[PDB]
Amino acid sequence: THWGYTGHDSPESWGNLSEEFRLCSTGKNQSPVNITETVSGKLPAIKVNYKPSMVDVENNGHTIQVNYPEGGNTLTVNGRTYTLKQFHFHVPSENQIKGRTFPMEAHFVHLDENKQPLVLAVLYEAGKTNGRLSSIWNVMPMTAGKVKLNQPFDASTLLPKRLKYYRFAGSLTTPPCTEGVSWLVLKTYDHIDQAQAEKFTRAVGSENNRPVQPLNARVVIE
Ligand SMILES: NS(=O)(=O)c1nnc(NC(=O)CCc2ccccc2)s1
Ligand SMILES: [Zn+2]
Repeated sequence: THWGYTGHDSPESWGNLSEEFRLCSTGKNQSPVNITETVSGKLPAIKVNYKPSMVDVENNGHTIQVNYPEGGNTLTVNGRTYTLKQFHFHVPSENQIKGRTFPMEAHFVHLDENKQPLVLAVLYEAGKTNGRLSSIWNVMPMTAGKVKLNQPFDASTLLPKRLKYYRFAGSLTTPPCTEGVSWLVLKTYDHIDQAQAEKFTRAVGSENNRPVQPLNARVVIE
């Protein structure tokens, strides 16, 4: 069922659009969030095992998505292994840090053996053109189709060597807004241009940022 960021489709209305989408408005542990009050804690370290892969690059009419047909790109945290399935973007960002919104956000979406979801988020500040993403921005389809394995990419490049993160629990930020999702947001920011963000926006057709949802009973760990 059709959903979007403006008109009658809009996020305030996602719950009304379909019975399958009802948690988008009813649910109490939704993403994204404004990270403000955090409990300081001893979080387990992230180990990143990403590598040059063949990826498929899609415009799905809501975001640009780099898909990974095959495994082998993994993240280990607290002894569990999560497989990178895909990563995509939001312009502007969805999450905030103390009210701060960033020009863009990347979401690296994983599953472990148990099928537990985990999104790892990189926030991009205003700065230099992003060299490492230009591979993707060149091949970026500007209509609802896919550019296929003619496309090597190394997602190692897109993560910092400092892997300090905020940790909370929440939802998909898109319908059907399934809860059950672990969020790690990295404290270290990468960088983009204005020209790169607008190209994304041009291609996807709109700004694809869901408003922040109350944290409610949830605690963010620093
Ligand atoms: N905006 S976002 O970063 O939170 C999203 N990421 N994935 C979305 N939906 C899917 O990936 C389809 C399959 C799926 C469902 C549940 C868990 C993992 C994968 S929304
Ligand atoms: Zn996302």
